[PDB]
Amino acid sequence: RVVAHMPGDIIIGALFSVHHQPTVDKVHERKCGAVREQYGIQRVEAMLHTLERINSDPTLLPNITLGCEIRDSCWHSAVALEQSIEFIRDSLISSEESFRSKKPIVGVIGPGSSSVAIQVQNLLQLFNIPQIAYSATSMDLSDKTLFKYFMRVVPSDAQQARAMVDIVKRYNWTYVSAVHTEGNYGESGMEAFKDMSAKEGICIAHSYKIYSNAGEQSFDKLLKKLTSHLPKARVVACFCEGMTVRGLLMAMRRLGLAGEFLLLGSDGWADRYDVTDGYQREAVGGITIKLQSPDVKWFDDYYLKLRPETNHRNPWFQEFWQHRFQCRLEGFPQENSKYNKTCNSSLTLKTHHVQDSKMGFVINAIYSMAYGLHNMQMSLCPGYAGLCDAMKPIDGRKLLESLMKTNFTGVSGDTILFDENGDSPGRYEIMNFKEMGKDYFDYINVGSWDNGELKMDDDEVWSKKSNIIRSVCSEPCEKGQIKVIRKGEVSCCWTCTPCKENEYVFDEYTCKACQLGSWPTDDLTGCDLIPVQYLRWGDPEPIAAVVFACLGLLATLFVTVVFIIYRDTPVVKSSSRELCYIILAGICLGYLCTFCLIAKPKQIYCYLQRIGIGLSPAMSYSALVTKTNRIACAQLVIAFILICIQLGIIVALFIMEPPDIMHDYPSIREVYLICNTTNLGVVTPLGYNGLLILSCTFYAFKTRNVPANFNEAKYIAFTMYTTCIIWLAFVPIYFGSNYKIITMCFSVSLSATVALGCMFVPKVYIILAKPERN
Amino acid sequence: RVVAHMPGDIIIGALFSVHHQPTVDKVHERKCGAVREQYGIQRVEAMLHTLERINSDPTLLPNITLGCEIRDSCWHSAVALEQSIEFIRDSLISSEESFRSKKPIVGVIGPGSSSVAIQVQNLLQLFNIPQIAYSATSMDLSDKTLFKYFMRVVPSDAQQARAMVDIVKRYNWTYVSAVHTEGNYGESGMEAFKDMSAKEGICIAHSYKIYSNAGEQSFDKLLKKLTSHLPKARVVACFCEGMTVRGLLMAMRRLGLAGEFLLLGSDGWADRYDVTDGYQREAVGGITIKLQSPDVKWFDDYYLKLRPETNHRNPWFQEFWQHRFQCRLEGFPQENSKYNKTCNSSLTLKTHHVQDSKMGFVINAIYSMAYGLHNMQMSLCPGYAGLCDAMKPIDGRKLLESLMKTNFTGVSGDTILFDENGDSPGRYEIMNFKEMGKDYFDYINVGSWDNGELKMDDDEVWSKKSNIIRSVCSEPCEKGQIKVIRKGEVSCCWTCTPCKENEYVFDEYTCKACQLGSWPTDDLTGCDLIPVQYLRWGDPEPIAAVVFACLGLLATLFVTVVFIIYRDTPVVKSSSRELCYIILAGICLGYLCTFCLIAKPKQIYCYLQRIGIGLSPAMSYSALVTKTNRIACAQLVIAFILICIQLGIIVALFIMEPPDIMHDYPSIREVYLICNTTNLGVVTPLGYNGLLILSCTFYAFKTRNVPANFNEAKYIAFTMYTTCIIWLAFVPIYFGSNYKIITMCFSVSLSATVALGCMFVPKVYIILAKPERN
Ligand SMILES: *[C@@H]1O[C@H](CO)[C@@H](O)[C@H](O)[C@H]1NC(C)=O
Ligand SMILES: *[C@@H]1O[C@H](CO)[C@@H](O)[C@H](O)[C@H]1NC(C)=O
Ligand SMILES: *[C@@H]1O[C@H](CO)[C@@H](O)[C@H](O)[C@H]1NC(C)=O
Ligand SMILES: *[C@@H]1O[C@H](CO)[C@@H](O)[C@H](O)[C@H]1NC(C)=O
Repeated sequence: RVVAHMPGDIIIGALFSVHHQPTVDKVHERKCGAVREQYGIQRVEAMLHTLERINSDPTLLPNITLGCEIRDSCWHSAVALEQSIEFIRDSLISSEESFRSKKPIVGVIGPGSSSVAIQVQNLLQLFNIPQIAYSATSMDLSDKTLFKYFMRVVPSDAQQARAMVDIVKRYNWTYVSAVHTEGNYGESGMEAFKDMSAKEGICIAHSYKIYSNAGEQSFDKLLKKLTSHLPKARVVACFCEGMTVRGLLMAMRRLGLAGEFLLLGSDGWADRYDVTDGYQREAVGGITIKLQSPDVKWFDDYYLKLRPETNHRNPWFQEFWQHRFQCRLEGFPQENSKYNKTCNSSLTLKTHHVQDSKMGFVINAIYSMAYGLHNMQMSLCPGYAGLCDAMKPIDGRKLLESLMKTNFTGVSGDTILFDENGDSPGRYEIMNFKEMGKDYFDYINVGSWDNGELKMDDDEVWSKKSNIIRSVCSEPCEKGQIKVIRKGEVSCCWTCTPCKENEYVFDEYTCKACQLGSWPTDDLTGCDLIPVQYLRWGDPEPIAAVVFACLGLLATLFVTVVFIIYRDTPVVKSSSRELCYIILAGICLGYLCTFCLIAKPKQIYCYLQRIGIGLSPAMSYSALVTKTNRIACAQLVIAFILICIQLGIIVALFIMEPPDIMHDYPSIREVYLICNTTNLGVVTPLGYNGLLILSCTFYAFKTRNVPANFNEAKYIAFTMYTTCIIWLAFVPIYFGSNYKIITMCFSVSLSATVALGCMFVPKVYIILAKPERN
Repeated sequence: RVVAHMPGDIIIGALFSVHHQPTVDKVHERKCGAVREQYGIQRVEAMLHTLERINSDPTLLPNITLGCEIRDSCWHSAVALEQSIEFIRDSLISSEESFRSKKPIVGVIGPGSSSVAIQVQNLLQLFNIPQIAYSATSMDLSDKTLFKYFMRVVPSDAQQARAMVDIVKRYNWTYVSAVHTEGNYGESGMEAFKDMSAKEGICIAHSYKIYSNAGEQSFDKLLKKLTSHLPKARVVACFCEGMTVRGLLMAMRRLGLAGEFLLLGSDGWADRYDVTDGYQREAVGGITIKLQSPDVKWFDDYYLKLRPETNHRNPWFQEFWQHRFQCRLEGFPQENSKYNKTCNSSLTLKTHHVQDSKMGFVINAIYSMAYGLHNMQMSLCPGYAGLCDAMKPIDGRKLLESLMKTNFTGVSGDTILFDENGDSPGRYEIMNFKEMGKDYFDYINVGSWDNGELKMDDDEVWSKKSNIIRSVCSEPCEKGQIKVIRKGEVSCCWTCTPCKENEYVFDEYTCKACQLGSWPTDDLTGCDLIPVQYLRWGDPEPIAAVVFACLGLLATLFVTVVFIIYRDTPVVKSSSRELCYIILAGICLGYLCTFCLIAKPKQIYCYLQRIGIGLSPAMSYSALVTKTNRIACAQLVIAFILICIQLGIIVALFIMEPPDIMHDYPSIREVYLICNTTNLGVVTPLGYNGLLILSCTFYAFKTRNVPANFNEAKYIAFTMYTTCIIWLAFVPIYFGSNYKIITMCFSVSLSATVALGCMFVPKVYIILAKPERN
């Protein structure tokens, strides 16, 4: 086993993926693969020069030299576990005390794979050793109930899903499709995405849990299933890997459905143009995310000046010079005979210098542990250059307490701050694969994201407002009368359903209905009451009844001259001078019933309208049948008792029925203004009227041969044969249409006008028209 | 560091609590405590002699020597973790390859504490090393989703709670109280107990989460809160430790409430008479549980023959001889000067030989790994004495597969079988602290439990059937009429609520009600229909109507002699000979209405009863008013038309009302048998009868001065003044009580009998009684 070592006071180890992973036949022999350049030796020399800088910077840890013990991880779980066993036994022999030098391992950094770091944490919890990673992105590692000693200077995939939710939230897109690859990277990220999409109502058609190496027929079936949701969903969010997006683009070329689907993605194709290699006509318009990766000139100047004759601190730098430049440095102690060519002295290092994209994150973690130890020194050893007895030795409980509450500016100047879950906030970059002038598109920048701060250039993409259409299931309905209704599939496939004419829009998926006599406004906001009728205007239908009542009241005073002044003429002396007066008064009240009925409906006017309908034919017929019965001192008594019968009947009716003003409801849009007119109160005086008129007809048919009072009985019979038709035809016309005022003002005045013009007008025809018997 | 080592082919380590646990000032210096005799060196020598026996037994692993590497655990988590780091680096240097001997650690046994084994498993999962414990009882360790490489030859606390549920289930106890101490032993066991008690409806008053070192005032408050549930709950189940039970007994002595509470417990006071030390008057009757602990003579014979001059294999046996017998063996290499006295040569070892109670479980785990390796040898190296290339090397995946499906007989002969959770089933012992003849009680055996097999001696405890009363909230209710009802607190505090007289017991907490005309049986099982009345017996109330109808039918033929035979006498020649015949026929039908009404209600009999009630006074009165009107060829026509009027009326009634047989419901317990008798069908013939009788009375009052037919009109008027009272008083008596058959059979026959005896009997009084005008 090899180790790169730095001496010092506090030694902080690391696990870097120097070699490639071993195969299935090397899991027991631990034969690691070839040396990985970017993830490996670059991070090693970066940590070496970073601790050389931190030992040379007296701002933090002034009289404390921070050494290191760099051991390989080989990208595999078991080898990293073996080197962590080496770390912990070095810590234990330092605690207890050939190679008697002690080295208490305090912290350790790495490795890259989250599937390996999740194994390393289960070893490091037991030993009070905190560990800060730089490439683990799995969100289950945030659970410090299980993973207490795991901290990250990188954001999780949950904050990738957060930004993927936020960019859709900014673009007002609701019914979208989203796929994800199999594994802990895809599944957890899609779970966080669908958990945060429900906070904005963003619908998901169907998640397609595809595999990392699915077949071309399987990818074509997934593309057909995605097209089955089109055109209702256009944006496809793939929290997935780069080979997933490459297989989807292979399916888009093999299906020929390019230029339609919008492909949102995670950092699997962040700068990976090899995913869109040769697929630039199909990949256009896609939006991905990427961590901010600034290039640090510190490691550049510290790394381009390295030579194998100088860099003897790294025990595999000479092997890296041997294998990576494919030459045989025979003077080097790592002189391998596998390379046939020799190493020239002018063989430079600046050729193809492409450093790690995650280079700044390693230095961020190193400075995180550095300022954590500086906070420990400032908290426990106040005003001291080195370390006092409170830091002799150092366990990880108060070290975790110090690292949890740290804050500084990194190599990018980023304010590195740790939450309660021990995670740095996300600071991403947003790009587009927009087409250039020629047929060569690139991942061009369209802005960035930082913890909610979503700086975007909407004018950059589509070059206008003519974007991809809003991926939504239901359009917004016509909110004046039509309302939405859920079908039962998603929260955005609403159905534009109109509501009733008496139902206003109250809820977003329901209409409340107005009550009887109420109907909504023009915006379906509330309700409005329909107005009622005053029933007194120049309306041509009741004005005939008004003119007819005026003619009756004029004819009353026309008749009233030739017997009140002529009260001594023997034509009227033999006639009944009180009974005909009572009959004329009843006819006058029957004329006044027209004015009492066609008026304003009030608490007194309805009672004054309803008191006369029973009485005015009754007192007109009572004196008539009283005079008819005698065909010697009860002449004003029998008719008075017959009037008092109907008086008692109408008083007993009005005791049971108080005067009320109701509203007739012929429909939902018409509200009238009626009185307290019940069927009992209609029929009960009609029964007494029918009892009077049949007895009067039976008496007139018997006494129709009385010539007295200048043919009085003939005129009586001629009046009664007309009234027996009128008071019989009154019933169906009143019980038919809604003319309960109009027919009432017509027919009662008509009956009184007949009882005038066929009884009293022929009685004065031999008086006024014939002045011989005035 | 020290280690006890056995050479061999397959080396299986162990972690035994040899020393006592270090203090708070020795967690960094690892200064372990004094040597623990029972849990420590006894288990060490047991494993040494057990592997010596297994190497000498050619039944399993014939040409394989099973060595060991015994390292201390010191009862503390960190020291056991350090020695496990030593184990895994020994495994790694054996995998890779001064002291160049390799030793691949395959399995490891222990330690005792579950709180330490839960730390050791998080280290051993990462390395494919299975581990079998012998004292860990925590039930969260059964979760092999998290704890895949942890197996037990001991049952969990869940199977303690299972037996504590089962003994209560056998004793039919429902509303009990249960307390538990704080910690993972008490809390998980109480959670499993309350989870399994809900499978039997066993109520729990309130769990009292007390602490291990609660105050005496706190224990008195807990005792008062437990007495607050008394006497409704008597048995107290304490899945707790021994100091908990000792504190509860201190509270019982300080409160003086002894001799009442039943104390069920776990193995915290299994053989711990120090809990009940001096508390034997208060602790009587309590039931605890204990694992079966047989004494193995193998370790006895292998351990009593040990000497420090011989046992040089154990590197701390000489220190155990130094400290445990408090003498200074100066010739021994562990000659400590702390002991002033010297070691005699006759100083024996058999004095106070009290071995471990869990001694057999260690040997069970050793034989479990032995037969697992034997199953591996039989599965991978068939017919081979040693090990083939399939067992070179050996990881723990297929070793776990072999250990999961093992079965053998242990040192006690117990069939050790592992479930899907990797746990041995429980095989307990049940004891009681029953009083002896003197005042010295002991933990006497009352049976055992083995995976459901609950062998108990009920005659042993209480010496009779007079036991502790069943701890229940509600007694079983009187199930004849009274039903239970839940109050809303527990599933056993039911309230004995009676139900209605028409409601039968259907549910255990609800009564279903019978319908109208139905009422339950004597056991409230279903419903029963009430019988109806036939209304024809020797009942004294309708038999008067029957005798009266017979007298009427006799008087009909009494009258029918003196005018049918005497059809030429001029007394009856001037009288109406057809009209009086029609009247007599109507009286005969009115007499027949009594027989038609008081009969069996059928579809024809109800119609025949209801056809005559309208017709029989109508045809009797029609000829009467027809003869009365003439006071010349329509004499049989006018009365016929008046009969046909009522005929048409009753046909129009029976068209609207078909003949139906209904059931009168005067109450919920009485169902009668009536016909289709509606109020319309009652009033409508009564109106025609009233129209007839008033016209007949008005005609008789005018024609009461007609002396013809030997004073006929006087008898007519005298009949009519009686019928005007009868047919007017018929209405309230019929509209009052439930005599709709009785009054109908009375009054119609009474009216016909009056119309006979005041009209025709005086008409024949001058015929039969006076034979001069026969
Ligand atoms: C919703 O997002 C679209 C994105 O193109 C934008 O044009 C529109 O103005 C947004 N709606 C509102 C109300 O801002
Ligand atoms: C880190 O953040 C906290 C709160 O956000 C602030 O009080 C502190 O000053 C910051 N650290 C530095 C070095 O500014
Ligand atoms: C428990 O209940 C069963 C059910 O009837 C009964 O047979 C048994 O005798 C009961 N046991 C005791 C101890 O009451
Ligand atoms: C162990 O149990 C299984 C099933 O219960 C049985 O088939 C097997 O024979 C048993 N082992 C022995 C040694 O009897």
